[PDB]
Amino acid sequence: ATPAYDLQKRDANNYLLTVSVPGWKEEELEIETVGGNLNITGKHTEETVEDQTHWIYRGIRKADFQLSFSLPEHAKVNNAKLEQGLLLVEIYQ
Amino acid sequence: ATPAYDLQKRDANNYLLTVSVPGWKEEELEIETVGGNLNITGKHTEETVEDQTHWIYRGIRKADFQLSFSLPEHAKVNNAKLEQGLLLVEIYQ
Repeated sequence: ATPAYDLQKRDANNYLLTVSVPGWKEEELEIETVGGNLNITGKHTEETVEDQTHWIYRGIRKADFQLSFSLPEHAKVNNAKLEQGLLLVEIYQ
Repeated sequence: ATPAYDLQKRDANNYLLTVSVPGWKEEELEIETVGGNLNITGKHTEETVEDQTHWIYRGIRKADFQLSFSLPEHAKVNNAKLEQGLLLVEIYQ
């Protein structure tokens, strides 16, 4: 199960990547540009003991992921903002 | 497609409802207690013209929903906090 995402083109030299990451903290998320690819990695935290009695129902699943997007030469990631359970990454030519 | 949720029991007189609502704004969300049921309604905003050329890929779907939970008599909703794409509702006996 990989996060849903959207990819938009704001114009020909710009892209906006939106990744659905509800419940993810900034420290669990990493973005890096390596060998011309943009890698977005979610590594969900060191486990926690969970009393299964306290859990009545668990419909929300959170699993580590890695998304990879080839960047056109010579594209740069300008910012990555985490807001409202969404990771927004602007990619500029 | 209804939002995923979790339901936890913090102890016997307390519950925590967590609803996955990434990208939802506070103005699109409503919680109300009516006839002993807790109703959580998401009504996604007045449409916007969307240039389908700007959309390369749209994996993130956002659809209006309504979740309903019977409250034990005499339970109250203490707060509803929207944070990190999650709606957290504490329900107290």
